[PDB]
Amino acid sequence: SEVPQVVSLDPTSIPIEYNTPIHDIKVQVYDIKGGCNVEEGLTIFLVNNPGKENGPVKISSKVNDKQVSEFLKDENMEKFNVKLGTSKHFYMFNDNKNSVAVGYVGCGSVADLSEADMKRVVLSLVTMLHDNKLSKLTVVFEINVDKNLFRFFLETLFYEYMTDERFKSEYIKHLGVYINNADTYKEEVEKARVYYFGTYYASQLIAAPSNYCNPVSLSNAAVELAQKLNLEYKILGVKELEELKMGAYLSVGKGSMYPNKFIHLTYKSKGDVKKKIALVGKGITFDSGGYNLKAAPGSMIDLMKFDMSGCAAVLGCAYCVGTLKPENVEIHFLSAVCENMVSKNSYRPGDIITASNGKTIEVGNTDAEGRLTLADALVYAEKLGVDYIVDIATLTGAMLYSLGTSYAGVFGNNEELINKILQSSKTSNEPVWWLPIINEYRATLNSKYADINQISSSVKASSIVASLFLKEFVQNTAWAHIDIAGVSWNFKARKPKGFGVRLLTEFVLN
Amino acid sequence: SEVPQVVSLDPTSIPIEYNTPIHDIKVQVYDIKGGCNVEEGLTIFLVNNPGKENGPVKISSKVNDKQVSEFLKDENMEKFNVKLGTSKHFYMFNDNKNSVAVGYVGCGSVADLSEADMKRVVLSLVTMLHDNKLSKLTVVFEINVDKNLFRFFLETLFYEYMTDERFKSTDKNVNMEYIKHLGVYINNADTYKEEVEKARVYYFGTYYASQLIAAPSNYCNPVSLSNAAVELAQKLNLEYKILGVKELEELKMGAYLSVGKGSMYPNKFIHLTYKSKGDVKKKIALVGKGITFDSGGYNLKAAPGSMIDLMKFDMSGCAAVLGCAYCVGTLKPENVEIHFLSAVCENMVSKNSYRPGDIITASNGKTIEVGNTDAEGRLTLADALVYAEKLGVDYIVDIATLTGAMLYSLGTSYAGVFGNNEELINKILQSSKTSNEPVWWLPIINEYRATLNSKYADINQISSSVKASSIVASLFLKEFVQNTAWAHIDIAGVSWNFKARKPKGFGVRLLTEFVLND
Amino acid sequence: ASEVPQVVSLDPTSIPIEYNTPIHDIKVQVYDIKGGCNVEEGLTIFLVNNPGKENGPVKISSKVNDKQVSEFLKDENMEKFNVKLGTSKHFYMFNDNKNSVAVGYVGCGSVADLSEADMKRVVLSLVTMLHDNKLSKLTVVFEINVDKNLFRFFLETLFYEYMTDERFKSTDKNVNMEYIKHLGVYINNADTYKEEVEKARVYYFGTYYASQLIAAPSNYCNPVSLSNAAVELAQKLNLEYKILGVKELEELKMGAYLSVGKGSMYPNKFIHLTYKSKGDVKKKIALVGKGITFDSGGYNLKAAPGSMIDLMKFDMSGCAAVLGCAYCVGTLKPENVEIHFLSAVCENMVSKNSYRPGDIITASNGKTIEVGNTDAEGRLTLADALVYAEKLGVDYIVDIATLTGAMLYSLGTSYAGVFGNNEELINKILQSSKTSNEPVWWLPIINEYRATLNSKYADINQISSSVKASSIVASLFLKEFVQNTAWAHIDIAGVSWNFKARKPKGFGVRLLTEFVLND
Ligand SMILES: N[C@@H](c1ccc(-n2cccn2)cc1)P(=O)(O)O
Ligand SMILES: N[C@@H](c1ccc(-n2cccn2)cc1)P(=O)(O)O
Ligand SMILES: N[C@@H](c1ccc(-n2cccn2)cc1)P(=O)(O)O
Ligand SMILES: [Zn+2]
Ligand SMILES: [Zn+2]
Ligand SMILES: [Zn+2]
Ligand SMILES: [Zn+2]
Ligand SMILES: [Zn+2]
Ligand SMILES: [Zn+2]
Repeated sequence: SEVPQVVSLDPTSIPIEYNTPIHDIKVQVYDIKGGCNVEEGLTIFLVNNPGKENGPVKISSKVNDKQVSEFLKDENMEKFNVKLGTSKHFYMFNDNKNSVAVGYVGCGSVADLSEADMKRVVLSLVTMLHDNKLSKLTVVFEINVDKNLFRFFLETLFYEYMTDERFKSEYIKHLGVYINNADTYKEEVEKARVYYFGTYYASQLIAAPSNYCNPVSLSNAAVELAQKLNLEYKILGVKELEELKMGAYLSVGKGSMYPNKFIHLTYKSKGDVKKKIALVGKGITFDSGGYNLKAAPGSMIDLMKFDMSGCAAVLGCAYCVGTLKPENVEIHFLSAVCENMVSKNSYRPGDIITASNGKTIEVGNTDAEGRLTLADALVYAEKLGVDYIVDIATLTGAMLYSLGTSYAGVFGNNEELINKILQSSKTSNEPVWWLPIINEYRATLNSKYADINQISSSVKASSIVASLFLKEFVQNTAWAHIDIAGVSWNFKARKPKGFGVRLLTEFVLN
Repeated sequence: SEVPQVVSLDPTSIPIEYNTPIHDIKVQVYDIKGGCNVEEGLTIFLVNNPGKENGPVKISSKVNDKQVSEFLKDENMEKFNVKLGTSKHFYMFNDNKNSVAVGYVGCGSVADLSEADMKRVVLSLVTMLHDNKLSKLTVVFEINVDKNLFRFFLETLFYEYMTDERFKSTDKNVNMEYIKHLGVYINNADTYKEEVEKARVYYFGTYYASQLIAAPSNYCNPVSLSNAAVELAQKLNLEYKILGVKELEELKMGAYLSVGKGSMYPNKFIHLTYKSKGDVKKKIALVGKGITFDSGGYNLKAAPGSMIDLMKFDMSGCAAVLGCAYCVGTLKPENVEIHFLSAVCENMVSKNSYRPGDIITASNGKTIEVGNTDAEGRLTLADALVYAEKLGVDYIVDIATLTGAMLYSLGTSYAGVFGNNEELINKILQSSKTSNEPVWWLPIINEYRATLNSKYADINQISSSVKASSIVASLFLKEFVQNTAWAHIDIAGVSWNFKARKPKGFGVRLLTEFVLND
Repeated sequence: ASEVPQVVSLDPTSIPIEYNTPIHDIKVQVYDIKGGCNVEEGLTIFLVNNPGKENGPVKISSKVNDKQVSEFLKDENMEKFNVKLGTSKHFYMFNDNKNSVAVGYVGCGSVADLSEADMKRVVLSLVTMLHDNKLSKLTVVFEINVDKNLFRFFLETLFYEYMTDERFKSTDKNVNMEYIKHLGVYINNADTYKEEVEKARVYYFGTYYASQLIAAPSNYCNPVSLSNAAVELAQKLNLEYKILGVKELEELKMGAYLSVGKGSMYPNKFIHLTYKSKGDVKKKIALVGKGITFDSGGYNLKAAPGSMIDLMKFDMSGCAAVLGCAYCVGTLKPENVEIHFLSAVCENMVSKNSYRPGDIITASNGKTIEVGNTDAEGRLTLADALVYAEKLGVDYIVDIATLTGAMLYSLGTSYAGVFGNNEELINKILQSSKTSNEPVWWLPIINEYRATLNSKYADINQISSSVKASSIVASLFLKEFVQNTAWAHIDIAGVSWNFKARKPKGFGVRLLTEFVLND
């Protein structure tokens, strides 16, 4: 629990913001039928033009203000176009001589917006929010969104609007929404607020640098979260880890000044437990690569505080699950947390180490540390006797060359479990794609001396090879593995996505 | 048709072997219930032991010979196990008092062999053929295989057995003799018999593609390759047309023409057509990337790992498409019209080459800013796709060694398929299953499209920011298909067998099964 | 001759060659030390050591035929100076005839037998005294022991290093460039050393001639201009000559050599010079040099850091040494031998017409070759040159080539490597290395690596897939093209260019000549 310091100025906890301005926003959803009132703040119409690419803006909603109605006449609005993410907004006096701002965000030409399209719409809305002092935003939907996409709009809106100022040395108070069939959308609001925080909380852990967020401070943070949500909790220290023979996980942490800490939180429904689930996140608080130092061009060592993104997603999931309280399930939230460093004490390339299931592993590359920690976490997970194990991890840079920065990859040993993940991707709107575990490549992990190799020498499909490795540590339980190495960090916006929180929560809930 | 030469020693045609030793093999299929005769050559039992990991060898089938039956008694076989790939040879005298060779190949303990597993069986089998002058092989199936798997066994046997000596002169292998007879014993032989000549056809289509791929770029250039295609079309009685530069200029194929600018070989666009005799119910265009050498152009393949010495293989897609034309032209399916297309050229460094930054105009009027001259495949394919869609077809399928990134996504065993049409994609996946050429569906992620935006041209050739080049290339290609079901098979990772140092001829069986099942 | 093609009219159409050098105007007189030294005009340098006494004091042992100078050079006066290898001092005084004379010494250290490397340091120090001093004469007094070969080596190196190549200077010629007209040498047993003097002058020019061809840039020295210079040389020496052009190379089916030159604007030219003794021929020898006038790498372009593409005009160093040897042999006229001087000359360029990585080409002996890297072009040209050589029906084939950059990692910049298929011939090369003072080291042809040249499609691979010992692999490749003749291969990739001095060495001329002469 006590965070070691090198100098007295070294931080001993991760700063965490729980009560955010987003939580003070009162949201009201009205049906478009009856007309829209425009009384104050900013009012933005979400507008498309099907077929007509870069077509003119045309507002179809009745507005119950004569000055604003005149502004929104076809002749005026056609001066503007609906190209995706394009916006205009104008200040004017309404019927009461009150200052109001009115504008639109273009939603392009397709009737159904993808999650990527919707993020661009939101980003354009958020730019307006960041540039105007407003007590209120009103958004009018003249496009089609289903319940999940509506909730996604709110989650993204909240997440993108919120600004993380923890390391630096006026938000709207009201949100109105006009949408057709408003009554069906109302229940999405408070769910969105919960999903927003899980995601934002995960983002806070990820964005926190490795001096602040280390294995001791991160496990401490998880205990605090568990205490607030009344989850059972257990942090495993080195002595216990040694007793459990977690040789793969411990070896990765040998070169760190921070002792390894294994996080185990448990949610348990009040009723009968019908499904048991273990969620496992990769928890490397900084990945230097170890003796295989990240020194090659493009290795992005300055990003590597993000290598606990999987742990963050899992803890973000525990927030949502602990808040929403699903029935009939028992959820274990697990992460083998450590730091991968260079030291007289570090493990070396070539070292042979022994995992908790007795398998000996030849280390081919100390920068393939994630799969070693996951190996012992997977053995620990299966001993819990669960129905499903799902891990999520920034595991392989190869993901950038396969699916890229938008879609995460999912691998697994059970087709039914994979389809549940894919369905959860659909309803969470966090995109995932099923990639194969190709058994033909398994032979490349046949070590000359140890039971198995950590990495392949010859096969470049490393996301698949890593999955083959992980599979060796799940013996008879449905397991899926989500590789978020490509999708976790938003490179353009210079911040985490908190990717996976909503995916995992939808998986648990539905 | 005349192949330009720099010196008189430059080859002016690709050597093709049409009648291979495999074609001289007389294949006979017998039902296993009648028992096996062991008379001469080498008789091999394919055995498994379901359950027991490396369980003993048990010879179940009847053997119409007292002497040999005594030999293969469980007592004598107990010492041998069925571990995948294991083989043993036996020597004995039959009731005739003649000496016979017998043996087995282990097929493991799993009761349903995989495509990769069966290949390991065949490879073990080929090892037994390779340094033994035999007149006849007999194979007895004591394992279960469906019709497709049986065909796959034969195809793979034929392909691996065959050795390409077109470019050997001094280095003989003078100990080479092919069996003249193959006997097969299998349960319900009557259903399997039809698979024999189908397998032989598939073998050659695949092996033909292999010959074009392995043929180096001085032998296989755009003129010689299009010449070979003409000769194939003539042998198969297919209609054919080869478009030359003047015609390609008239068609305004500026993306394709630009790639070939730096080559001493004029661009040649291959167009073969197979048409069924009856009602035509489906029209299909098969498009193959046909870069006969890919130097990279001014974006020269000089970086570590760029494998410039492999780049004669960059017309693998074209080879696949021509191999498919062999099978389709031989099998003659009904109700169908197939167009076999390749925009053939060579990507070279010259005073005449196109340059990074050049803006060029495709045949559909779209201007393209060339960001990297080594992304040349998608440019040639753009113009080929436009041409294909003008034929007014139901399906366009292209196949290409398009992106090295495939090695990082699916690797060397599975090709990737991308597309704009789920039904077409499903048909290709079904064709993958029945051809036993593995393919995996990968997504066209529209979010990356904005990164192909050009400040000056209509579209950029490559992405500024996205590293998922297999997807970006797919997004680029999709811009050249307006309203037709289309799929794209990226075979960059699977085309070359790096371990065996030879091409696979990947895609011939996949495309043929697609054509046939439709 | 052939016409050199030009892209523009300002493209040079011949290599500038200086035949009558200032070194050739130098009159050399050798005296026996026992007669005493006359000390008059110019600069008189004593070569002095002190055996065992590291940095020991200078002592002038020779009789000096002048009272003033003898007094000046007496032990007490000289003890303030020391013999540290390479150090030197200038003296000024008036002699017995009241004329001012310049005197000095170069220190030759404390080890009695000077290595070839030590002697070069002594010579360089001496040359430093000749530069920037307008002298009419230099006199050198040997107070160190040198055998006949080492004495000749001194003279050769002096001549070579003193000479300054200004062929490509225009606005920057040295205004003060002025050479001695006389060289005096005092040495014990002078009559035994006299025969080495003109031999040294001939060896110097062969080496300097090779140097001129190598230093000449690839626009000046291309396959047409280089073969033209070989013709001119042959005419001046009365050697027989034949230059094979493309049509003749095609007829001989030299596909490996032709493929390399496909991408060049300059047609391939195969040089074949022949010296025949007037006597009865007892030995026949072919000397083959790699003649790549520029090596860009071809499609395997030299773009990697350290590939030194700007040095690649030097890739005809082997051809240059063979031609330099032709000069020496044609001048000294050895008896009872017939020597063939051979080079498959071409240029390795990037073009629409270039051969490609992966191409399969057929050598003149029928062997098909899979090209794995267009930058391993030397061994391809040498393949056909070796087949051509063996058909001449000679007793020995020796090739010399800047073949593998790996040499720098094995033997470095001072020692060349020799490989071969015949021990007797290798020892004769090593023996010639001793007498020429151009150091060579015997390296193995490791047959275990041969399998790594097995091609899946062609008869043989040009390069290894797995073996990094490229100097050895290259030698294995070359051996496949000599069937039944004693053959040796000298890789001078590391030693040809003097990186410190920024000039070629003309390495191999003296080595090869000694080889021809000793036989
Ligand atoms: N932390 C993993 C990782 C994750 C992402 C990236 N990466 C993401 C973008 C570019 N590189 C590299 C390594 P690892 O080094 O494979 O353990
Ligand atoms: N020809 C394509 C290609 C295909 C394969 C490979 N490649 C396959 C294995 C290793 N590299 C590289 C480039 P391109 O250079 O992307 O056009
Ligand atoms: N020309 C040969 C060569 C010779 C010398 C060097 N080299 C000499 C010093 C440093 N590099 C490199 C290549 P090649 O490219 O191996 O044919
Ligand atoms: Zn790592
Ligand atoms: Zn990591
Ligand atoms: Zn390319
Ligand atoms: Zn290509
Ligand atoms: Zn070279
Ligand atoms: Zn060279």
